[PDB]
Amino acid sequence: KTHVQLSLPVLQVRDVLVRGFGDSVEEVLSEARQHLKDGTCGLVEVEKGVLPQLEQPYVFIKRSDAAPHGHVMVELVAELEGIQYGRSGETLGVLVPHVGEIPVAYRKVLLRK
Ligand SMILES: Cc1cc2ccccc2cc1O
Repeated sequence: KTHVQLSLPVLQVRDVLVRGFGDSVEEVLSEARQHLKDGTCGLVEVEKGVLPQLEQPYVFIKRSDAAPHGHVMVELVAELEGIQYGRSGETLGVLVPHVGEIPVAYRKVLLRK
């Protein structure tokens, strides 16, 4: 299937133990997809002061369309030193590894793989 319904744990940036997916745009998009597939991916909602507390390159989920079954359709866009790889809609948040941190909510998405 081109898309997958996921419920992502929403984490507070100060709880996150592993603050990115790796060291290159291609690596972080790769790792993000593997963590999504394995159910070990979290979401941090972007506010003032969040991104400087996480590691570049960043992996964003962005709204890909204007919401089947409660799930917003999203796709992955990476960012390194102010350059984005992909073009999409509004940021829903930044993806990070999940290693058992307690979430504040769950965000239902329909993810383009
Ligand atoms: C991102 C992503 C998620 C998946 C979930 C279930 C099965 C396959 C998947 C492949 C993917 O690239």
